[PDB]
Amino acid sequence: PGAAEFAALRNRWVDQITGRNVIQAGDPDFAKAITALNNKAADSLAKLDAAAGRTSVFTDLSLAKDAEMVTTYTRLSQLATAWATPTAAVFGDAAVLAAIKAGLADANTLCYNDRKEEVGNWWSWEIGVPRALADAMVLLHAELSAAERTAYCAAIDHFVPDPWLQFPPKRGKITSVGANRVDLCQGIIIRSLAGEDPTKLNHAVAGLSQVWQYVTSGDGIFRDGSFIQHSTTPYTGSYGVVLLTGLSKLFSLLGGTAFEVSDPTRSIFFDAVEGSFAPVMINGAMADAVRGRSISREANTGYDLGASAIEAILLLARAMDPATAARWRGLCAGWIARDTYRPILNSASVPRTALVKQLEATGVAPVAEATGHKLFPAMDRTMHRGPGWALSLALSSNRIAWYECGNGENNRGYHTGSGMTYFYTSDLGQYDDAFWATANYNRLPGITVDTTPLPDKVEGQWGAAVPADEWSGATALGEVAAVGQHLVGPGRTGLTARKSWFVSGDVTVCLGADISTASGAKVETIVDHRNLHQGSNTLTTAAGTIAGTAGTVEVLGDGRWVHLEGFGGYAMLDDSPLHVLRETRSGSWSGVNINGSATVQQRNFATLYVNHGVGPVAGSYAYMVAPGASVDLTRKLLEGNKYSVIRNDATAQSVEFKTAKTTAATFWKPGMAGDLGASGPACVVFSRHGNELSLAVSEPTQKAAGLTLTLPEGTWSSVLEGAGTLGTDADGRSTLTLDTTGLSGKTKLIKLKR
Ligand SMILES: [Hg+2]
Ligand SMILES: [Hg+2]
Ligand SMILES: [Hg+2]
Repeated sequence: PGAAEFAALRNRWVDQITGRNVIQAGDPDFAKAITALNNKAADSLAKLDAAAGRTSVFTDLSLAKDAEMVTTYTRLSQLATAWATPTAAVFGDAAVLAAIKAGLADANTLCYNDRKEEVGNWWSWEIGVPRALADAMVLLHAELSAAERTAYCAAIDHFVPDPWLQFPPKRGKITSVGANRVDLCQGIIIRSLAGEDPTKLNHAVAGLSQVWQYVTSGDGIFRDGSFIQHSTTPYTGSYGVVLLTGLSKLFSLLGGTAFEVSDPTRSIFFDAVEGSFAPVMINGAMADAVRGRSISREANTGYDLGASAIEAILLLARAMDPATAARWRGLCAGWIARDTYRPILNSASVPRTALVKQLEATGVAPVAEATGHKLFPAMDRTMHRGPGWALSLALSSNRIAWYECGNGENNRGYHTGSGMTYFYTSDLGQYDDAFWATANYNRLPGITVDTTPLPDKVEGQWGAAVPADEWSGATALGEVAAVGQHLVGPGRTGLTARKSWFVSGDVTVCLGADISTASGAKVETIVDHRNLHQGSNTLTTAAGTIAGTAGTVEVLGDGRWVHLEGFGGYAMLDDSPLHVLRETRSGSWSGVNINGSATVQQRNFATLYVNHGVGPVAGSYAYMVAPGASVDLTRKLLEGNKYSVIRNDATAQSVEFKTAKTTAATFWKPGMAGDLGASGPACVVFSRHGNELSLAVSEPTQKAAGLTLTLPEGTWSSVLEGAGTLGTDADGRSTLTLDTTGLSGKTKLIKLKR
């Protein structure tokens, strides 16, 4: 392959990034996209430093700050994009071209060149600048000199000699993985188009393959669909999206060329659309639980990330077999149609607009989010759905960090892994409308929490980023899931708690046991901490209303239920007092992210909690949540033994669902919970149907070779489905022995016959 093939690829890349081939005359969304492009370009031009011997390119960006050096280069690539977009205000404009070139020249001379060693964040030098600079080089190819292209390739090759690796030489270089691998490879692939380097191009394409190879520990994609980055953080929703975006663009660019991605194992990446990404998409937003430090970003939200995922999936759909293309497009049409809160076309690029219009033209119907349970044991995350709600649980364990912070971002997120219960609903903005600027980071929904204040950036014993806990894990059978977390508190307080969740098609039962701490501070468990936006949403009880006065906490009656207007119901399953607080909270994004704006956001919250007191001894809680329940349905929750607490202690926690005819349990120690027993740590859900017993079981430590259940519901003679060995115990009970070697927390489904 030669000059003609490289010119075609540069032109394909310019087509992709401008949409110049696909702009529709008179389409109002394309018109708004051209406006947004024009407004940004004009903002950047007006901010140009026009001075002789200027030491910056823009008056508001310092080249000595590595982040602002990146922004200097993305502004320049944006300007070059606009300059190349038909109908844009600066399209083909000579003065604008001159300004872009002078900007690239001066940034190189002053800062970003092959004689400069990196200072500050490696990512700026190796990913931020090279992707932008390379785009600019490709957009401006006809206008840039041989000398300019040489200098700019020399700079990129100096900082990124091999995109399979990262870090400046001073540091020891390590293998780049996941999102970083994709981004490094992208920068080199586009630079290789500008410099017509097939050797570098081919190496960089080959580098992509590692990112979709299954792993069994640490960074990457797991067979259960989990995606981990930063070694110990669930990351499908942010880094996973970066990966997804870059691959979509690169696969599209190279397709049907001499450089096309032909690694047949890329099917693993395609399988991740449904296996990894779709289950953590919620009405257009990536779940906060799988987006790590990005929750602290005012302008990199769950909806921003979901919209990026949708763009990518639509782009990838073009190359798939008909059935898969249609399935992906139907998933996307649903994520778009249900999202009336941040509609995808508002502020969309020209390329994104084109893909969303293309989707609308297929006539593919929106696909609903399926009810039920999607478990991700490798990353300590579960998803659960019913009509009108999605529950996302955020756990932590000896595999999964309490939280991830860095670069000034998410330093306060230390409780976000302490058993959070995110209930996503038709309140589409619940977690987006300045939630992370205003929420009480010590009273996040669902958590158990030692009230000891923790410093920003706190770590555990000996600098540990992961709790040395017993296990976190889950299983599910049909409509019911069992999830457990042995919580070890962050910040060396000595908090311990056994938290479990039993989730049906409608209601979530939350049990807690064995709670104590070493700090001397009171411990709380948070039934909810719920954004009311600017509302005065009523809290209704058997006795009338509660918490009518902001700032004055009240204790619930013996009615034991409370309904929150606009949300649903809560009910207590023990005698713990429930404290109910209506509160107005304020904060700026600058309080949670070094880059956040100073604007103060003020939001109303409803906060419902149990106080375990100071020095609890085997403290406990038991409550349930009924998203979408009316007042009348909430009043009825505790009637007729519908939700039965079978056991709630340091041995086991278990609930029977009457209507579902299903029982769920977590075991901490060998023992019985009602008529089910386990020989060690386990999650179990079981249901009898006539002469058959169905069970789901997991071995949640991920380290035991075997597990034996003592079966409920009498005698069992045969194993119809799944693997396992029946026996009988000393008391005449049937037992089921499982070989759990290497199961990695995955569920075994078993069906037995009488
Ligand atoms: Hg610099
Ligand atoms: Hg070059
Ligand atoms: Hg941290």
